[PDB]
Amino acid sequence: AGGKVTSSTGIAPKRYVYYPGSEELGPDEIRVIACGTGMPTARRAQAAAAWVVELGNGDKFIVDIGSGSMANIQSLMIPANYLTKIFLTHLHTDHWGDLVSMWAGGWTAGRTDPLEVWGPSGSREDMGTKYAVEHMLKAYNWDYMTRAVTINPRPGDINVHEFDYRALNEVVYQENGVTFRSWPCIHAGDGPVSFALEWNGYKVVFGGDTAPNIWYPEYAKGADLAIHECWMTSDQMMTKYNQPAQLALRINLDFHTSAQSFGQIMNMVQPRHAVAYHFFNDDDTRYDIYTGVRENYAGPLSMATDMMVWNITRDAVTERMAVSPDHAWDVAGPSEDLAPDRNRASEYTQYILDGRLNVDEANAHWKQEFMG
Amino acid sequence: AGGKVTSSTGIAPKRYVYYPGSEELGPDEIRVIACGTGMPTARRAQAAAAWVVELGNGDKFIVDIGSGSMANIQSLMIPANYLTKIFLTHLHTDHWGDLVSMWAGGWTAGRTDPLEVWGPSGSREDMGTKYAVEHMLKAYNWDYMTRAVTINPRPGDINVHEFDYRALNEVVYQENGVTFRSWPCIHAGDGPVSFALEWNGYKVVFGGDTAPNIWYPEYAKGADLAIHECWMTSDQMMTKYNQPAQLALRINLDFHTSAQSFGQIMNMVQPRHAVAYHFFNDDDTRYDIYTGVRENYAGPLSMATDMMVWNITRDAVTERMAVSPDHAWDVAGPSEDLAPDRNRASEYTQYILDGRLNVDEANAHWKQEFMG
Amino acid sequence: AGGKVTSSTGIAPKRYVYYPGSEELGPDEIRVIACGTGMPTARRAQAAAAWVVELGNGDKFIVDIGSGSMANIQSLMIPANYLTKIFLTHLHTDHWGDLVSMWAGGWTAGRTDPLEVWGPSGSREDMGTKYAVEHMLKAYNWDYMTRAVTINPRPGDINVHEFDYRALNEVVYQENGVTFRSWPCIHAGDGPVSFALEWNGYKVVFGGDTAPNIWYPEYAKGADLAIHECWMTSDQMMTKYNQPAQLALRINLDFHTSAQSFGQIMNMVQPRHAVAYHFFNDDDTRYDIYTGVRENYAGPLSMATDMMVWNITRDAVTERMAVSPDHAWDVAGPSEDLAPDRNRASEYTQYILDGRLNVDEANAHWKQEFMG
Amino acid sequence: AGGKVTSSTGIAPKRYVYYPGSEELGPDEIRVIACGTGMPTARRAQAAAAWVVELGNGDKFIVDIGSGSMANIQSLMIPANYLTKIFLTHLHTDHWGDLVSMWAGGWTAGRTDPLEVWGPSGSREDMGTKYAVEHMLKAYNWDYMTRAVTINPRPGDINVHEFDYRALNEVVYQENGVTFRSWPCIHAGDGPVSFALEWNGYKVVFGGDTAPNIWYPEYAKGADLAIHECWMTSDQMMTKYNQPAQLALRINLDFHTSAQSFGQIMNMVQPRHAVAYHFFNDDDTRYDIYTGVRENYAGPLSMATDMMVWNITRDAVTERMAVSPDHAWDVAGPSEDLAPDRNRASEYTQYILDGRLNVDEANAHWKQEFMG
Ligand SMILES: [Zn+2]
Ligand SMILES: [Zn+2]
Ligand SMILES: [Zn+2]
Ligand SMILES: [Zn+2]
Ligand SMILES: [Zn+2]
Ligand SMILES: [Zn+2]
Ligand SMILES: [Zn+2]
Ligand SMILES: [Zn+2]
Repeated sequence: AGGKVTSSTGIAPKRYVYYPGSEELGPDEIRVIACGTGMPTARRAQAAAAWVVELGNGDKFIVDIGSGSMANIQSLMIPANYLTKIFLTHLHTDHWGDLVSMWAGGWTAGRTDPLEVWGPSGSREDMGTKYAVEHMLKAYNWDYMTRAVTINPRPGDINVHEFDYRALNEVVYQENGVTFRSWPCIHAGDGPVSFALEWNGYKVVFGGDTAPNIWYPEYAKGADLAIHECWMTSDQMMTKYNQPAQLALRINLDFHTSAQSFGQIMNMVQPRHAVAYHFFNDDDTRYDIYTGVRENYAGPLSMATDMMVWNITRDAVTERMAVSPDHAWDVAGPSEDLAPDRNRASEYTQYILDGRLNVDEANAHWKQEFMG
Repeated sequence: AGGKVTSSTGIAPKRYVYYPGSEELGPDEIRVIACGTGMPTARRAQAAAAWVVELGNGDKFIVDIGSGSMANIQSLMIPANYLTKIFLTHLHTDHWGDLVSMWAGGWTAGRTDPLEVWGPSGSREDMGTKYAVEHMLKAYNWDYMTRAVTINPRPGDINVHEFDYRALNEVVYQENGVTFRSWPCIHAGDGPVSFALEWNGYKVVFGGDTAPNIWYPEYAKGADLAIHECWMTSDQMMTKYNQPAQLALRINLDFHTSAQSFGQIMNMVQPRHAVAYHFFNDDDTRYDIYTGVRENYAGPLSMATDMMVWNITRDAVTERMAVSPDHAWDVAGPSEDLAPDRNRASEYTQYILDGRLNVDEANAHWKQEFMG
Repeated sequence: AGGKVTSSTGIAPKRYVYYPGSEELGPDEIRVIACGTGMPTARRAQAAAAWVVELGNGDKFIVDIGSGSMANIQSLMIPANYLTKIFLTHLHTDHWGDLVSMWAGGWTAGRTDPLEVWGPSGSREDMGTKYAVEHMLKAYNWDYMTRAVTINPRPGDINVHEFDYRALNEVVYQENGVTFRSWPCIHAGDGPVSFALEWNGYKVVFGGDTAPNIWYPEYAKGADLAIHECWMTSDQMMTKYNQPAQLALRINLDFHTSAQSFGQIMNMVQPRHAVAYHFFNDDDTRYDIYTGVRENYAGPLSMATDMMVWNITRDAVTERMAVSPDHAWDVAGPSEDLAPDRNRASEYTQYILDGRLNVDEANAHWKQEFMG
Repeated sequence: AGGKVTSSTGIAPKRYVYYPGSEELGPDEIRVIACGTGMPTARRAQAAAAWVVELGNGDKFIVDIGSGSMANIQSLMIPANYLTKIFLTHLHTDHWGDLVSMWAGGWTAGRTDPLEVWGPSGSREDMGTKYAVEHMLKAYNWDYMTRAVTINPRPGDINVHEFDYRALNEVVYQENGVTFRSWPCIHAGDGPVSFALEWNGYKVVFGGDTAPNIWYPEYAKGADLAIHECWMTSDQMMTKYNQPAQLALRINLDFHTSAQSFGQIMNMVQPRHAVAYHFFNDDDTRYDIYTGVRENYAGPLSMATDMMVWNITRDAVTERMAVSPDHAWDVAGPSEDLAPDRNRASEYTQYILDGRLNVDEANAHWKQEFMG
């Protein structure tokens, strides 16, 4: 498997696994990493929905950042300054729960710029992305204020770009040769969208969540990589959640995209490569889902799980697994020492600072060796 | 290792690892599980701070619920309706980041009662837990409002019990023979606290985060199990965070509790068993932290990592690892049907319902087979 | 998932994963665990072929014990004295490589009876199981003779029960109402067999390795659980091994059982449950293998991987995953202390015993403390 | 942690983990990977003893190849033809049990040259390495003869270089500017040795197994990397194996090298870096073993577990963890395939070949697609 090894002390070429941080990205290349593929029910094997897109022109994007996904993002060895642009398909916790963790961790770990967040509006102000992030920053005000005591607050801001969720395939970002368009999803209530990323002859579609709709098959047509929700079977709903049959059947027809519907949809789209996600990917669930899909779609398919990676180039769309460090660490970026705002008042009161314990004797031994 | 097997077809007794869901809790026993032991930097091997406490009277509490920790809590096979009470030591993201995932996950998992959260005030209103949780719920208003259309909203409520952070070892909870007391910490800014849980002659101490203070040594004294922050060494601050020598030194003295400070503290406390946490627990980090602690403390010690478990009985405090499913699922509890509230408006507009794709043909096959 | 929980302090019933050592085996129940499902190419995800069968009457058997598999066998928390009976399908390293690990490990771990091995003859004496194990014992004579100085040697014996590979579904083992039968396979050269285990109205078939043959579909018929070789695709041979097309084609026709052949076979057998094994079970291999089977077989199917388990009862054959300790330990059983032999010459010469370094000083401190 | 990233599309330099196959080895550099660190008791966390050594001149050696270690060796993406030279410290199953898996899997992984094995004599012919390997090859006669019909059998050979176990520090290998020296161990019976590898001004010492001896501290002096056995504490012997105190005490004096003896030895040796191995490296064992080493030795130390890696340079010896694929595959080398000799007997009878099942129909469909 992998490229032929030509040499005893050299590097193995075209490796059968993707080791994050080991492979340069070609100027006509895209890398997409599934940093979460699961559900609002949490699990070590699957973080909630998250995707990292890396373009050969050096731009990077996170599309969705659900609960748990930061552990996988952080295993990528990408500096925090290269991941400042996040697109949200919808405001479910399994699609933006870890925004706070990228916000606070990336700032404790030297992001110098503010985060930038694109997400949809709702039917009214309290149902949209601008309200959502504004209240998230208030929810975390203690964190924000205490950390801004010692770190310039500028990376602590979130610049929100809200767009009309009703818009049919309209441009929502246009920068440095890169476009995103959105269209609507049919999912729990008005607001949710899917995205298409256009750059340099490629199209990458992030379906978010939806029941099957008329918009996706139209605006996703001919994508290099087409991502779409694909649900657990009605039999699995009966077995895993003890649903009675009526309600089990309806989940796969009214509320979600069935495996058989996902097949219908990607048959219409004819992408280079289709990606099914948002099911629990276990030894007793996956096979009936892949069969549901094969009933109607025959093209190349990935059955997504965490740390699956796609390399998009002119000749091929290639699926591999990323082999990344469980014991992850922050990895430094180029950026320069950004200064705290020393007008910032302390958030301690003297009542608390009065309780400091004297540990001089306990610490003298290691201090003296370390200062030596 | 473990209890001796007595029969071919029987159960292996006193198993050398804890398999969650497989062991009865006796009436004079406590089980504590580390569901997060790490940092604001995410990694698959260590979720951020979270502790599950189970008492032999049937009460269960969560103390802290940091980013990523829900994946570990969910692997315990405890119905979400048994984990409704949550204690927060402070409002850093690595201590309450997964409250949202508990709130949303727990409600798709059929929690039927509101969450109940105890945490500290701050030095003004927008720095305490009541303000934080109230704005967390607004931040997720789309999630809340769309979910309540389909699921009775009573479980989607959060009753916050905000207590005075300034109070010195006061009761913040007292029910069914169980007491929680709080005292302050010194950490980033006013608000953070440590807890002591008292029940049936046991005392369990959850230190949260702090620089060394005069209160913990006094109010944790004699604990069966005492947990306290234990920082990565100043050499590791240089190696890993390429810090200059000066700021590397000050981290372990001013901002955080060094391993040597932790040993001094636990030497003052004389617990049956001390627990060091909140450091990256790796092959090249753990041993110098251990050595620092042993400079000043000789008693029983656990170097925390995720899914470590302590069983506290009259005769012993035992450390084990928990071996739990990575492919976790919600497990059902005994509660029942909440009679959904009819008085909730749909959050769809006709404009979005009009987009539904006809998928009758694609689904007819599985659909007619299933309806057997 | 799993049984409904009834009690805060109780055990979760009918758990959705199998924790080895945690479940009582009923009198009319069988448990089968895949302790290896892989190839002669090694890999942490998949040990080479091995199966553990546990019967409700207390009897346990290993069928195949390939390289790597003892790590999975050891995770089951089953005392060494309960696993003294081993059946080999054939004499490839990936089917008996860890026999020597069981022999040596289970003797240093208080096995007190000799191992018992059943395996096939070959066309001549040096091509059968008796010859193979006789020479395995000679290969490890240093390990044998040195161990026998300090441990009673009786359990270091291996009693081989060689049976006629040519026989057509004839008994090779009969004891305590348990029968094994053998029939031939077509695999590299004369010798390899498949087994059926009969007990208490159950039939479990262990296919071993073969190209498709007329015997398996006839003699496996109606099995409760039927295991058979199922090969990676001819396309996968070109991608993964760089086979030129024509050789890749013959591999799934002449030498191995194709996924499509596997499905024909199981269509003829009509087992209550089929098991495909002995392919690399990866995110980019498994789905086309499963499609292959489903071209011709529609019944219950497991795509085996390591630590998969089947529970066989009158009502159901259930597939689960086993969640087992990675940091495994031997667990003691109810045997009795066996007496060493003093008619045993030391394997040391004075030349070596004279090399001992005095270490009394370095060991003084711990030594004094331990003796109180 | 690790080196500073300088571009979005480029390669993370001096990575904090070692990804096998991702890094150039320099002309004055050595890489050592622990491919097994455990015991005769099997465990997924720890294969039995094995070491891979990659020299900057491009030579590679395996020192010990214990049960289970080939899963770790195969994760290094090194062509089988580069790993033909194997040194054994002694003939316990946990130091050479996976030789048969290197012999058989390596040969089908592509090795074209014989294996070459160096190991000690014993006190008589039947206690030596030559006898051991000649009888291992007879044990796998069925595998060898059946495989050799389909191949040139040249790679199936194993040439043994047996050397006297009694020799003090004498050359047993001297080739291409690499030297190995052996000297004796005190372990179970006459015969075990330790090795030193010298190349290009560096020295690496593989202790194997021993009770403490006068030869290791003399001939290992000044090593860049010194590896020695270091046993679990006597309290751990009582807790984990239920040894009575007296027997537990002696295990760490008479039979094995205690943690404290290990520290004295490494104190005497003064290596650039010491490695302790051959203990169960668990959350509840490793801290008491480390402390034992630290009573007597305070130089750089590694507490081995599996897939620990050392890079040796002039200016440093860096410990890292390797992050390698669990779903490993063979990787092809330059070595080109050879001409057989149309002259070996088939091992099939027509009795067996007449049992082939006609699967033409079930396979015709995929067969057609493939023949494009
Ligand atoms: Zn959603
Ligand atoms: Zn979702
Ligand atoms: Zn904090
Ligand atoms: Zn914290
Ligand atoms: Zn075979
Ligand atoms: Zn095989
Ligand atoms: Zn040994
Ligand atoms: Zn050994």
